Amino acid sequence: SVKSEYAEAAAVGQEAVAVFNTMKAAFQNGDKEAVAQYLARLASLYTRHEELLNRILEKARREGNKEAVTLMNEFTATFQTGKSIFNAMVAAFKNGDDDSFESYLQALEKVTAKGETLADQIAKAL
Ligand SMILES: O=C(O)CCc1ccccc1
Repeated sequence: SVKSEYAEAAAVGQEAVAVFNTMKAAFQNGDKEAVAQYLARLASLYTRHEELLNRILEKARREGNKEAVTLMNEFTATFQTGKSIFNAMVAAFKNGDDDSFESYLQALEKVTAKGETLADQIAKAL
């Protein structure tokens, strides 16, 4: 069901949260080799999450579930805000700019925290 597809998407999102916090610890400790690997792992988790969200939104549209489509249009827009901040973070790492990396990391944390009440609303709406 689309609802169980959203639970699968939610779990992939939680996996990225877990890997992100582990990446943050490694960054603070200066373990750049670990950070590089965690960033690759996160890039894969976001690409997976983004595609699953796209399938869920498309399915909601085909089902005519207007409220779920509204919420998923907002949530996918916000996901892209997080994604853009991720890609800038990756570039900051490549460039050795730890000041920008710290900035983009905190912003990504606050954008994600903000998007959580909506994430829970979608589960109920599908
Ligand atoms: O953290 C997010 O909100 C998603 C970030 C993301 C999404 C898709 C590709 C790269 C990063």
